[PDB]
Amino acid sequence: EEVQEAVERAEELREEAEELIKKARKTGDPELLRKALEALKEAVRAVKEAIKRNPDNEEAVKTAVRLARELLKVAEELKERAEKTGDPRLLLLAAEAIAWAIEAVFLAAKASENTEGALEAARAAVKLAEVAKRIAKLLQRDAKKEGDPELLKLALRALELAVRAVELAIKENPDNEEAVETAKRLAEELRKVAELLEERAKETGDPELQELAKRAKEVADRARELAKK
Amino acid sequence: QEAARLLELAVEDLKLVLDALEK
Repeated sequence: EEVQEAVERAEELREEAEELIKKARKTGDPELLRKALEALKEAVRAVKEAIKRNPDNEEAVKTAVRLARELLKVAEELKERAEKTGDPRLLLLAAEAIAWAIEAVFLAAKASENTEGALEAARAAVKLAEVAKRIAKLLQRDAKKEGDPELLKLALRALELAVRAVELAIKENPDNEEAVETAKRLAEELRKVAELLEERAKETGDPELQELAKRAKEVADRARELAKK
Repeated sequence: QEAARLLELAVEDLKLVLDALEK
């Protein structure tokens, strides 16, 4: 019953995000792709709430697979529009659409007891982690070259989802050194962004720059816990 | 469940797109 309502509510948001992509393809607003992304993310939270308390529900497993395909459609167009504009911001949104696609495929593969694809989803999360790190390395250059405080926040957000990516692969297999090394690589990159945030904060004050400079070091602690363990 | 091979291409597609931003 409750699982049925969560699956239905998840399908309501997927078809709604499906029409936003078709509208976004017609020379659409990147916000239309973000609105489709936000709708799909909440839909993934619905099937997660549905797979929990009732796994192996083929309707919930099928719905989780349909979300992963629709999440890649947002990621597909976000990569294309990021290659035209050259904006690393769209590369961040594209990496988020893949991240939730990794979760959606990891939920269904683990629920259907498909160790074949469940371990494959964990390996792709490690590959996505090194992408979000390079995306963060790119947002650090444009935040220094073009001088934008927003780009340093997005650089941290790129590393925060990169830590969540290796957190998914470590939970499945803690003895994966490529995910362990990447966690060590993300930890040191988080301290670089934290030094960038604190320096610019000392020059301009501002509570946000100080708060995110503290959050960057605290995310580096979680990634350091993932690395040493 | 073939999305497992489809997603690893998406993370690899973003690799080449990210690396293509140099030009």
